Amino acid sequence: DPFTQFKQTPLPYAYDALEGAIDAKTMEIHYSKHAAGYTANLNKAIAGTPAEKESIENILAKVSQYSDAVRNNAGGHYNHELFWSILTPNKGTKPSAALQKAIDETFGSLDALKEKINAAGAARFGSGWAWLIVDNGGKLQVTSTPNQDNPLMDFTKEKGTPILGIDVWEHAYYLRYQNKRADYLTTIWDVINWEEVSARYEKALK
Amino acid sequence: DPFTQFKQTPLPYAYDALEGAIDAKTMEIHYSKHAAGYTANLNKAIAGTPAEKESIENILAKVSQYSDAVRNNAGGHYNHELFWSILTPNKGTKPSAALQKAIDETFGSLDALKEKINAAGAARFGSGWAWLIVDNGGKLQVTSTPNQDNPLMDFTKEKGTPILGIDVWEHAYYLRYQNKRADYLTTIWDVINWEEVSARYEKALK
Ligand SMILES: [Mn+2]
Ligand SMILES: [Mn+2]
Repeated sequence: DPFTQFKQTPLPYAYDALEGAIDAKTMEIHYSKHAAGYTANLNKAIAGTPAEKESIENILAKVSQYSDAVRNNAGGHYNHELFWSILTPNKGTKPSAALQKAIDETFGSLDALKEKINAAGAARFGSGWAWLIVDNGGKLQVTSTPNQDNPLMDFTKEKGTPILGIDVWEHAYYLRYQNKRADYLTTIWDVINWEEVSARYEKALK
Repeated sequence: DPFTQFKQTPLPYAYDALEGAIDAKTMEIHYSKHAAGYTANLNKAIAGTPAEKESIENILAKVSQYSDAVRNNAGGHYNHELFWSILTPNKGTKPSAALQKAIDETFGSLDALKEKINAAGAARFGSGWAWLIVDNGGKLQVTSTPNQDNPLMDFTKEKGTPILGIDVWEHAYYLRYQNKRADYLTTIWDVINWEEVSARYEKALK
């Protein structure tokens, strides 16, 4: 149906494409059950409200005006859409010159950034997300959020434009890693698409 | 070491005893990794604090006064301890007469209570627990809480003594049920120990 307000973007690789870090069964369920549900429930939650014809970014920026169903599903739809875009089967991507310079000046090195994101992801108690965001004015920051909340939402304390998000809900890693969230975090770097992260950085700075 | 403040209680059944409903691998990881970690981290978090020699119920009743590490791990330890006790491989347990009468007057029947708990468990967005409690007026209530929070904590909205708790963190059901939380909740009734729930109800009323 072309007329639904929000749609999932088709995955740009096969479910088994990310097997260097994420099992195929998880990819299938995570995309076709969890993420699909957020999209469908978002379209239902906004129907008949002032969010009905708003962009996802505008819904998130005003999300406290709306129901909890709008918050949770707007978050879930945005977050998962971003997540698929920042994964790739193509090994060896790296930050753009501009992003690498910013990472090095702000954290010291790519390894230092990864360590900070790993720690943020590990420290998120319960369900949530780890993020790299660009704050207003352009500074990179690492944060985490609960459940499907994100850095675009009006009440989130550390606000900014996400350029990388990593899902630390247990559904994202339990089939392959069970309790070992730290091993998921260490391994997922092998499938992070730094070209997409860099494109999002470029767009955030405009 | 007998002198640690908190210890795990061994299970009253084998890891594989609940296979009608919960896989052996989940039982083992859930007990020996997740729950063991809450107990160990609780002991560390209270050390050198005013919680150090308090009973678990007294730590919970003042939990707003302590660190997140105390809150999250005191809840986690309590909740899991209770959980293992309310599971059994012995089929066909039933509520005591006193508990059955209260269930029937409050909910209508045992099926109606199960439906209410199943709905509370499904509606808990993110990680958490569904509960049957005896409130401060001696009445039964069904609730849910986020993360490792529970009805003994001073900041929980619906306070009371838990007599039954069901874990709806994804680690509790993902290996067998994946996204189908509702199927886990339907099935777990097959291994609920209503004799222990009834014992906890009798104690709460005293
Ligand atoms: Mn997810
Ligand atoms: Mn658990």
